[PDB]
Formats: sequence, C-alpha cells, structure tokens
Amino acid sequence: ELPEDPRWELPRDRLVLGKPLGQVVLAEAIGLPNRVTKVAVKMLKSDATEKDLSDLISEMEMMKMIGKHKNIINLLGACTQDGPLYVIVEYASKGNLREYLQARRPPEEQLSSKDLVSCAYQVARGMEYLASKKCIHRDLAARNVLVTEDNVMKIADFGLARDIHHIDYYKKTTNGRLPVKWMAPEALFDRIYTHQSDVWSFGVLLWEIFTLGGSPYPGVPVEELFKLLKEGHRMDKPSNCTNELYMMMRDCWHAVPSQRPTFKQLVEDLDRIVALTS
Amino acid sequence: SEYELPEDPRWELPRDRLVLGKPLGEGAGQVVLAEAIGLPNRVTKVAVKMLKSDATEKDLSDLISEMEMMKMIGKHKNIINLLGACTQDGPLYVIVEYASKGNLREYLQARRQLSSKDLVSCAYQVARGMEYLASKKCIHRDLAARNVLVTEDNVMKIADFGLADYYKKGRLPVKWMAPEALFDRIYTHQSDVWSFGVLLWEIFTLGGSPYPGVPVEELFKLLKEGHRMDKPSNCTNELYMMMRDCWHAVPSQRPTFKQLVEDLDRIVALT
Ligand SMILES: Cc1cc(Nc2nc(NCCc3cccnc3)ncc2Br)[nH]n1
Ligand SMILES: Cc1cc(Nc2nc(NCCc3cccnc3)ncc2Br)[nH]n1
Repeated sequence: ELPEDPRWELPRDRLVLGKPLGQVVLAEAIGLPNRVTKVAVKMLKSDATEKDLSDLISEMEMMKMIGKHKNIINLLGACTQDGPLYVIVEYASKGNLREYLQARRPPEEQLSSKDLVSCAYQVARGMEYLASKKCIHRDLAARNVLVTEDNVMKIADFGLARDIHHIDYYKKTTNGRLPVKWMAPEALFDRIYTHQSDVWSFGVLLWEIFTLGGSPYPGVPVEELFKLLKEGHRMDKPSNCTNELYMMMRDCWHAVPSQRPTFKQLVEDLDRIVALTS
Repeated sequence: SEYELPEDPRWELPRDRLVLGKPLGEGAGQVVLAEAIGLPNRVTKVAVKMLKSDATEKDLSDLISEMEMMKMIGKHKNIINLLGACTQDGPLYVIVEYASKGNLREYLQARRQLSSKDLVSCAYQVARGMEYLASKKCIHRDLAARNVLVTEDNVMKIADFGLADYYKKGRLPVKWMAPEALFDRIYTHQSDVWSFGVLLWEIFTLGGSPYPGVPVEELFKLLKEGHRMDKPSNCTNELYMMMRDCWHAVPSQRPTFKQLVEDLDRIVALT
C-alpha cells in the first residue's frame, strides 16, 4: 503493498482497538495530542480476498476526494503500513437511524415533529453535499444513516464499491427487509443511477422517518414489488405526517426523474418546514 | 327440488307482478334489477337473485337455503332484506332489497364527499347490522366493504349474510380473516369482529386495499409475526385502537358487536 500517504496516516500505536460494532470495530485514537477520541475502524476479515482489500481501499480513496461535512461519516485517518489496513472514520454512538427511531416510539425520550422534520433536513443536507461532490449513493436508506451522541445525522456507505451489474435483488438486509424497496424504478429495471434515483430513495427515507422506522411494503416480495411499481403504486401517507410532507415524498417519487426535486430544493423546503414545525 | 319447490304463501309473488331488468352482477348465481308490484299497485325497485342457466341441483339448493336463512333471520334496517320470492312454475327468484349506490368500497372510493361523522356513522350502521345478525345466530365469514351495499338514501346494508380456496381473487379475501379462522378453521361471531376491524380500516382509508402486493404465503407470515396494519391518516387514535382491539390475537379479548355499537354510538355523537 500500500502506498504511504501522510495526509491521513496514523501510527499503529496511536489506536487502541475495542469492542466490535458489527468488520467495524469501536476504537480509541490517541492524538489525531494527549487526548483520545472514540472512533470506528473499518478492517478486513481473515476470510478476505484481494477484491475486498480493493474495495476497502477504493472506499477510503473516495472518502479522501469527497472531503468533510457535518452530515456524512467523515474519514479521520488510516493505518496503511506494516499491517492490516485500518480505515478510521467518525463514530456514531446511537446506531442507524432506523434503530434510533424505532427505539423512540411510544410504548426512549420521544421525538417531536420538529425532531423528525429536523432529521430529514440533516440527511437532505448530507445528500446535497455528496451530490455537489459528484457522488451518487445508490443505497440511501435509514439504515445507512447514523446518529451521533449529539443526535447528528451522518450518511454512511456513500463511498462504497458495488458492481451494480451484480446486485442480488432477492437478498435481505440483516434485519429481513429487501434493498430493492428503496430503488427508483429506472435504477431497478434499467440500472440507471443518478442524483434523481437517490432522491426517489430519499422519498422512502422520509417515509421511514415519519412512520418512526416503518418497513416499506411489508410482506411484499420482489416480483410483486415490480408489479406495484409498473402500476404506478405509491405508499400511503403515514399518520402524524402533514400533507405538505406527504407531497414531498410523492414529489420525490415522481415517475419522471427530471420532475423530481433536487436535494438543493429539498434542503430549502426542509429548512422552511423545520422552522415552522412544532 | 327437481320438479317443484315447496310452496310458502307468506312470501310468494306472482310472476306477472315482477318485471325483470338490467343485470346487476354475475357470480359462481346471477343478480338482476327488477320492478316488483304489490309487496298494492305500487312499483318497488328490487334486486332479484337467481341461478344462471348452468346451475346444478346443489347450486339451487344453496340458493334455497340462503332464502330460508333470510326468513329465519328476520328484518333489520342495516341488512339486505328478503321481500319475496317466485318459487313455483319456473325459475327461482329471491327478491331482496335494491341498494342503488353499490358496495361500500366503490362508494367510498367514488367520494375521496364524506365528513368524519359520515364515515363513523357508516361504521356504526355496519356494526348494528352485525349485532342484529349475531343476535340471530348468523356468522357472515366474509364481512368486508365489498359485501356492504349502500342505498339511494345512503343506508348501509350487510349483504351475503345468508350464504351457504385462499387464492381466488382483484384482491384476496384471506386478508379479512381472523387468524383462528384462517389457521384453525374456527368461525365465530368474534372472527367476524376481526373482519369488522379490517372493514373499519377500509372505511377510514376510503376504499383502501389492505396489504397491497402481499400474496397469500407472505400474509400467513405476517399474521404469525403479530403484524398489524398502521393507523391510517385521518383516523383518530381511538378509532385506530378499535381496529387494534378487533385485531387481538385472542378472540375473547376482542370487543363484541354489542360493545362496538355502544362505542361507535358514543364516537358518532362526538365527531
Ligand atoms: C462507521 C460507524 C459505525 C458507528 N456506530 C455503530 N456501528 C455499528 N455497525 C455498523 C456497521 C457499518 C459498517 C459500515 C458502515 N456503516 C455501518 N453498530 C453500532 C454502532 Br453505535 N459509528 N461509525
Ligand atoms: C342484492 C342487491 C344488489 C344491489 N345492487 C347492486 N348489486 C351489484 N351486484 C350485486 C351482487 C352482490 C354484491 C354484494 C354482495 N352480494 C351480492 N352491483 C351493483 C349494484 Br347497485 N342491490 N341489492
């Protein structure tokens, strides 16, 4: 092997490896000079192939290009020399947005309307940035958004190497859901991924926020999903969700990609709506 | 029954006093609109169930028992009532009330304009219809908005309450069955209560389709998982908890129609 790179390189002895987070491990980074920062550390299994290294490296290099933003999982450093590759990224202690929301359901301290609307604003900001840095996510969902101790939304997995011409549509998320339910049609049937298809996925993310971790199309298998999509079926409006916000998800789910709003626009509308939401 | 049906003068209408009309709908049976006369020279618009020309003995006998079930059950404002029959010297006609505005699903869907009260009132009426039926030992087994007809004057009338394959569809009726009815083939008044839950969900989604895209094998999965549909929008948390009450995994914990009528009475007056 790996080229050295002093902009990012951290000494192996400056990193105290702790509990597995699920390999991604929690760690402590001394310096970054006599203070420690909790960080998460991406690494490879023993199992691993040369393609897996290739992928971790790509991911890290992408993170290098895209630069920093409050609302993405930032790269903090890396251990690349005389040992296993460690990619050091920001740690987000309260898990993925899906879990964080589900846990705050009524029977923990519940979330206000303002909080839910504020969640969506932060993800729409993270997305605007990624978009402006020419990056297309392809799997935007609540699960790939994380929450820090301070309740800050952080888009994760945005640098990921994934050969789209090899997606297993029948494969389930670790929690039992099917990724295809976040995919814009044209991505799904035609494999055309744009900022526009991400916006479709933001639509479903909004739905998740406002049903507090709801599952899109429950018990709807793949073949039936395609039918719902081809028929132009749109999900029902969540309760405790406003028409204006329901219009937004609908607008994100416009059939014609060019007519969907952009993230720049969404960030403006969310800014306006957070301010007026109780 | 091959050559002649049993006479019952109480209900017999002479055929000259009935003028058949536009078909209303076809089934496994047939229903036609008709103009009946003297139920004494007044024309009443009525609905006329009858066999199709490919019926068997068994099909006729079922139509008969359906008619006889209606006689045993008796009249109520919120059901489809027996008005008469032609049983002699020709095909069997079972004359029942005509509901000019079709089934509740369609009715709701055509009006997406009913107020919050109109909707609750609708639910009240259905539940009365069911309390009555229930008090007469009658278990519907397919209670759903599609089997509630609506009249010119906007009254709800339970249809198919007198009737005699999970994949037959273009929705799946299994999506209305109680778990015990589905899995244990137990059919009680409380298994209709569960269906009433899904009907309430239809009402307040204004003809919504429950579990769209979910096939039979996945639906079994969900019920087992204790999965319940989400509170519709434009639905109070108490109306939605009525639905959840109806959807209790234990039948005896469900409310009764008697209970539902009393609850829905209260809520109608307060909407
Ligand atoms: C990268 C990161 C993870 C966390 N916090 C947590 N992470 C996990 N595991 C998520 C697995 C993963 C792998 C790659 C990208 N995203 C997530 N579990 C619990 C927590 Br808390 N902060 N930062
Ligand atoms: C018995 C009856 C039917 C009507 N009016 C209408 N009926 C249909 N199809 C009736 C078949 C049916 C429906 C529900 C339950 N059982 C049988 N279509 C339109 C109308 Br209007 N009035 N009285």
